[PDB]
Amino acid sequence: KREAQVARETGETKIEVRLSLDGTGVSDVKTGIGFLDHMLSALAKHGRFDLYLRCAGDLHVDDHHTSEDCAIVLGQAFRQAIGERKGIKRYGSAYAPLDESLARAVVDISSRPFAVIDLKLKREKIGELSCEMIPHVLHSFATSANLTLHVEVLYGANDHHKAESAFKATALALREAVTKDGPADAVPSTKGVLE
Amino acid sequence: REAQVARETGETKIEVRLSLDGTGVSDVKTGIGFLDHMLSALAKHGRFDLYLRCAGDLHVDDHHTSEDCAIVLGQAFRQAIGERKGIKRYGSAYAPLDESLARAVVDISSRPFAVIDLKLKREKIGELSCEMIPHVLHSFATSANLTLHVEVLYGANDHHKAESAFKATALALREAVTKDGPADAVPSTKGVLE
Amino acid sequence: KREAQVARETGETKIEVRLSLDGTGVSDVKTGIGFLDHMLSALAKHGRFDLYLRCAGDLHVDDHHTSEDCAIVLGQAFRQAIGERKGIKRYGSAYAPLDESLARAVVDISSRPFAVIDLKLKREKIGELSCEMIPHVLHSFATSANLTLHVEVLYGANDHHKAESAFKATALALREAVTKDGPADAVPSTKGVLE
Amino acid sequence: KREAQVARETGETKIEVRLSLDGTGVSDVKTGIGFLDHMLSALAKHGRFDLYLRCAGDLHVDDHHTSEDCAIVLGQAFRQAIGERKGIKRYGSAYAPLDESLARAVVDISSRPFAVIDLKLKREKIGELSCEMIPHVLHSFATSANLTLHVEVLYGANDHHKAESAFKATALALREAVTKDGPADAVPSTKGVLE
Amino acid sequence: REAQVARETGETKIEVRLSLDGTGVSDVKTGIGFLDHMLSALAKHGRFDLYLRCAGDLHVDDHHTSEDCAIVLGQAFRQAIGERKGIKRYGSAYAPLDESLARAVVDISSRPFAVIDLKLKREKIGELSCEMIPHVLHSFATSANLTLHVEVLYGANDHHKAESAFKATALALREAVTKDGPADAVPSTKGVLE
Amino acid sequence: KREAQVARETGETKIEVRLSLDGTGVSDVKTGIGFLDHMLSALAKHGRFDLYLRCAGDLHVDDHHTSEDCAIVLGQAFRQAIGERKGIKRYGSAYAPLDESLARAVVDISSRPFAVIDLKLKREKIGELSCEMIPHVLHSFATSANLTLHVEVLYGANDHHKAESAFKATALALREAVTKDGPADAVPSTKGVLE
Ligand SMILES: O=P(O)(O)C[C@H](O)Cn1cncn1
Ligand SMILES: O=P(O)(O)C[C@H](O)Cn1cncn1
Ligand SMILES: O=P(O)(O)C[C@H](O)Cn1cncn1
Ligand SMILES: O=P(O)(O)C[C@H](O)Cn1cncn1
Ligand SMILES: O=P(O)(O)C[C@H](O)Cn1cncn1
Ligand SMILES: O=P(O)(O)C[C@H](O)Cn1cncn1
Ligand SMILES: [Mg+2]
Ligand SMILES: [Mn+2]
Ligand SMILES: [Mn+2]
Ligand SMILES: [Mn+2]
Ligand SMILES: [Mn+2]
Ligand SMILES: [Mn+2]
Ligand SMILES: [Mn+2]
Ligand SMILES: [Mn+2]
Ligand SMILES: [Mn+2]
Ligand SMILES: [Mn+2]
Ligand SMILES: [Mn+2]
Ligand SMILES: [Mn+2]
Ligand SMILES: [Mn+2]
Repeated sequence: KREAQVARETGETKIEVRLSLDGTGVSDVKTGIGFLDHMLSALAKHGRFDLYLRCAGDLHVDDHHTSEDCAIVLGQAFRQAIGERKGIKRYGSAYAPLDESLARAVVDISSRPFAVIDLKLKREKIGELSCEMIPHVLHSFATSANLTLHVEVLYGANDHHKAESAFKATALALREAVTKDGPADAVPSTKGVLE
Repeated sequence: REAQVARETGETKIEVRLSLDGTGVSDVKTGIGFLDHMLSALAKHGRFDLYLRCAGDLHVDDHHTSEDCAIVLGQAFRQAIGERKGIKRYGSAYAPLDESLARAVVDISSRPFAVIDLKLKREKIGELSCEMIPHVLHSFATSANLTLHVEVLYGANDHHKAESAFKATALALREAVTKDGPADAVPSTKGVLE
Repeated sequence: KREAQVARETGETKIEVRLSLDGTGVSDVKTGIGFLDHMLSALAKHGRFDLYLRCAGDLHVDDHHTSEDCAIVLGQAFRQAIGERKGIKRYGSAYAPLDESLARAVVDISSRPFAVIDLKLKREKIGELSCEMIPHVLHSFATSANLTLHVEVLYGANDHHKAESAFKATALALREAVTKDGPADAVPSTKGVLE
Repeated sequence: KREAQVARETGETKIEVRLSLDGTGVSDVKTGIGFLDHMLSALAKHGRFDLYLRCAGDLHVDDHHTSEDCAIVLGQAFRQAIGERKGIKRYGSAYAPLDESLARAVVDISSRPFAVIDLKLKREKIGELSCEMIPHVLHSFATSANLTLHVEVLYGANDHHKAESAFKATALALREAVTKDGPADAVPSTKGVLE
Repeated sequence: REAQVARETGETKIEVRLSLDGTGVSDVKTGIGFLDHMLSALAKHGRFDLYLRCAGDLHVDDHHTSEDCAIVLGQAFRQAIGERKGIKRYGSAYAPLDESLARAVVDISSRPFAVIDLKLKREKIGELSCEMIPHVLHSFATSANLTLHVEVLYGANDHHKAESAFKATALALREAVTKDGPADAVPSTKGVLE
Repeated sequence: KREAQVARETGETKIEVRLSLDGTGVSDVKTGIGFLDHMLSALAKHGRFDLYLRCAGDLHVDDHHTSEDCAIVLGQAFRQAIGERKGIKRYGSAYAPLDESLARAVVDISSRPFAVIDLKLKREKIGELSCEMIPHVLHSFATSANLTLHVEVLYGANDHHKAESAFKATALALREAVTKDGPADAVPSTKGVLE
């Protein structure tokens, strides 16, 4: 019932996403970048979202337009799947480790696009995904989802652990934030409106 | 789980009605608009129902009003919980507002204590002095007879910092007073929460 | 009910534990060290675990082999009680204070033994339990339980408050992580296996 | 005969290892990552182990799951091959240089999984093996082998020399630790048990 | 290669029997359990057989007991070696215990000397004062008439540090006293090891 | 028998060396510099080498050409005495103290000439051997022996003790490295060649 399909095409990328918020965690993601597929796969699995994604992008240039545009379209789908912002918890937070790494994510379904991202990534790339694109993906996702997202890797020593723990924490926090809670028609805001 | 408290001194005359198992509605008139907004947010995100009126000595400053509102609110919270059994006891939450992020942690401990760190930079937000904001939280915690930790981890806008703090506090309080497990269990290894 | 009984003996210690994860918080714990007893009693109480433990140890040497071996056996019991790692939340986190002290624990039922522990204890002992054994207990528990455990005392000033807040937080995080959630046969991992 | 065959399958990797502790140094290792194959070949050669390894892994993501899971299975095979922990030296240590680099490894067949690893690598990758995975390999090996491993690169200027000197030292130290020494049934522990 | 030594003062009364070519068995009763554990580890990992009893002045503190036990143990070790010929002379080893790592280096030199650095942080381990731990190793080396270097390179648990140090010492002593090469050869360019 | 003789003459020095690797520690060394004789005598004794050496050198200039050329000739002799690099341990390491001084030596019979030497000598001369010539002797030995040598004085306070502990440690490491071990035809390298 809470789902969305979004298609988007530019000169750089051509993307389709299908998203169900009330899923079982199944993913079929092919961005053209394996490590990004793994991160979005983790996001779906731990968020209990169902996610289908295809991207034909300009990887001959670099991984940037693909990664950013996948995040944009994912964010748009999440926004649409949420629907009217009523009857939900609105706020979610979670910690997820991976071995020595620990990450925290905090989500506010605010209708104010904003993100604060600090992943402490040390390397240049994880597989074929540039580390600089990893915060960019979370920022672009948050702004297109029209929500407020804070993600911090508190510490760690392995960048795959850092990134993955961040996606896992993000997934758990998003899941909590969009959970139905209390009266179905209550807007969870003192101003009575979440656009 | 509702309580009504009335309290009058030479500085302030206050009435509060608080229900723990509400829908978030509030009617809060402290005399200070920003404080009203903070307690409205507390009620909204705690799913508490809160009525509050204060006739206070604002011609002096905002201090006695804000503190006493916190004192009476805390007394009402303590009373509304009633016997400290069958509840989660511990709650914690994060709430942002844009660039600011706050955490609140609550222990329904019967030991009044607060650790508050809001990183507010300004002198006032509207007519509420920034120094009164941690004082409100501390006074609330002590009169509620509980342990409260509130940290603004970072931010750049004092309205965002303060409001994120009240939202996080609301969420943690809601969790801590949630009924969970056997109704008669005291959630303490010492068997007593006074 | 998810329960386990474990008996272990070496030349240093002879220990028996019985643990139920789906308990009411009852404990009957006698390790030979009162403060360790109190910490394990707080663990069971706030975890809603039921815990029986006896240790006949070598306290004439010091508190080390007793404390460590109690953690090993408790960890083994926890691992065995969880049984097949399916149908559970897998991730838990919690904060617990005690007056001026605040602790955070994060749990990942990962089948990867790992612990990151930072308790900020200033004393040599609390009662008859050496402070250096308190992180060792958490690390040994985590590794024998085959899970990932992160425990941090953020701040405080009383070592009994710090240690107890740590065990309380740990309890609450373990309780969340082992809570049944979603389809009973789902393995909460993108790799489909948690051994 | 001190030998083992171990197989392991997840959604990320499918691996088989065959190992003899009392070998001549022969290796047939194909992880999918040439530099890792070279390190493991070195380990077998200088440890006088015989090692066969095959991994079908998710290298399209990155080198992490392959490398980690190869180390996990290798460690498990080591644990099994040692068998009952009696009649062996238990402790091993060795230094190995490669030109300007010098490494030390220390092994304790302890039945307590722990590793302390400090390789001082400066690069992002050596061949297709990410440098961050090299400590992760040694740590995962040690924990799966249920032993205590300390490896330090003391100094050096070339990461291939640093990593290779570390595997060489590890090989020599492991060879020493599992060498039969003294009465066949003596347990090398004051507590009389090494599980 | 066995020796028996008995020593009595107004502080302590000690008997030791030590065999170098043992299986690692021990019966050590110093009156201090953690010291017993360390000397048991020493015997076990050195493949020495060690008997020790001490009736000491533990009402004062652990010092005279611990020191005199090390003194007598060292004297026994010196005597058990006998004429310093046909041995390796030099020994070294590392031993960890979990996060801690120690190194010991032995030279059967007939020059009493020790360099000890265990990085212990606590005041006591059980009833053995941490400051007595290096003193034990030093007093052992001087009475054994040898050169001993023991370093805890790093660690975080003092029982692990001390225990790793005794294990490494044991392994190094075992190597140093191992028979190797012609039985009459003195392992010194000066042709004498007194 | 693993023995060699080398005779070498330049306008600066005239040297004859005879070396046996499988000796009893006997030496007869006359370099012209007593302290250097004492160091090479210690090396022979603790390596269980037999060594004869005579140098007629330009001591009226300084100790340099003598000390370096003795090291060169000795290294050449060591290389010839080893012969085919097969059937040996290849790697050796050792610590030797002398009173307050402690030194570590590590040897790799690598066929790659390289030395890393750090003796921490404070004086100008020990007897008639200039302190700067002591690391020069070790480096020139290693490079002429065609092997990798690392020697460190970890600490100390007496330069005779530091130097002598260094030569003792070197001797012990060299003895271990050239010890016969395993099949006599095996080449102890993954590349199958030690030239
Ligand atoms: O978070 P909201 O939109 O529910 C209500 C806030 O009062 C709005 N706000 C935005 N900046 C400061 N306050
Ligand atoms: O948190 P409680 O009151 O349930 C039990 C604690 O053991 C009491 N305590 C308070 N300071 C130290 N311990
Ligand atoms: O957390 P898991 O085992 O469910 C899946 C991870 O992808 C495995 N992993 C372990 N290190 C890096 N990734
Ligand atoms: O190393 P072991 O297990 O042979 C004997 C040790 O006494 C056990 N131990 C583990 N931590 C402190 N001691
Ligand atoms: O180690 P030794 O006694 O075999 C021979 C040394 O040369 C003696 N010495 C002691 N200080 C300096 N040299
Ligand atoms: O140490 P070797 O020559 O047995 C084999 C090495 O792989 C060769 N090498 C030299 N530099 C890097 N590797
Ligand atoms: Mg010749
Ligand atoms: Mn961009
Ligand atoms: Mn992964
Ligand atoms: Mn006041
Ligand atoms: Mn506002
Ligand atoms: Mn221990
Ligand atoms: Mn307590
Ligand atoms: Mn990993
Ligand atoms: Mn190489
Ligand atoms: Mn003394
Ligand atoms: Mn011990
Ligand atoms: Mn020169
Ligand atoms: Mn000398």
